[PDB]
Amino acid sequence: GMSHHWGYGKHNGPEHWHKDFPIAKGERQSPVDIDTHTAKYDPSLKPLSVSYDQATSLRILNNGHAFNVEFDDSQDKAVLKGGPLDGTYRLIQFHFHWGSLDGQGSEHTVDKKKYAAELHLVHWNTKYGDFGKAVQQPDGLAVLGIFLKVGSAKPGLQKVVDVLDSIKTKGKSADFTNFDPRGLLPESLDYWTYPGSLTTPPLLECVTWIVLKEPISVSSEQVLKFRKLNFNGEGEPEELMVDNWRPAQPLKNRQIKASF
Ligand SMILES: NS(=O)(=O)c1ccc(C(=O)N2CCc3cc(O)c(O)cc3[C@H]2c2ccccc2)cc1
Ligand SMILES: [Zn+2]
Repeated sequence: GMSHHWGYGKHNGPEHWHKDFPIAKGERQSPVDIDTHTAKYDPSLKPLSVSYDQATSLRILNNGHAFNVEFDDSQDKAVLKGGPLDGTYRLIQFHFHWGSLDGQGSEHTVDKKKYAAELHLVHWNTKYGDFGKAVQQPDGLAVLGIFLKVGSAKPGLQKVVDVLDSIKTKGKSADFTNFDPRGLLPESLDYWTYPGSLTTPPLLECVTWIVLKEPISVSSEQVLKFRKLNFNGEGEPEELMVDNWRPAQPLKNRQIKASF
């Protein structure tokens, strides 16, 4: 990806991605708008299982598109299973997408409603051995999406907010151990699910999306700190990292299922 130049600007944004990543106009692209009235309850959907008790965070990195909190996935620790998933998916990293204003920022939408941000907890199917091989499979990844709305502060997120000053620009990373992702989950695990893809290039169609119905609340100060990050690297013209979200894509031949 040393030649990648896609971004979220006017000249390299989502509308341009298809030129280097033709799958952008594929049959199962993400994100999508979740029409709550069209989504059908699926009684066969088993309960979702989120086991982050042994999660081991290692580092936080500004990759120029977002910031990723990375976990040690060399062992079966933080895993996602159940729900529409068959097998075990291991947590590798989480990141967010947010806007320049509270009225936008999420990638998925609910009845066209846009949230201030969206958290993505990325997991890969252990039957494929590693992340690189998993992304080449239709059921290689499971991403748990959680909407963020602005209101009361999320205590469990503050540790992330305070370390952002150390990774302001692209390429910067910082030690980030002992962070518990369980502090970022809402109370309920009710969710919608559908087959889709990564929302950033290479836009591979390797994701089973599980989007929680209940958003979490974060404070205006917390999201404000997110908006102080930079897309550019150190010593380059300052480009605030905001609106790093891809808009809803055509649902096409897909059905969104509800666990409730
Ligand atoms: N938004 S999302 O669909 O949840 C998503 C999931 C995984 C990833 C991811 O973990 N990686 C690795 C880091 C990376 C760096 C880039 O510059 C980039 O353009 C994409 C990624 C993706 C990635 C996924 C699959 C193959 C290669 C890279 C990114 C986004
Ligand atoms: Zn994402």
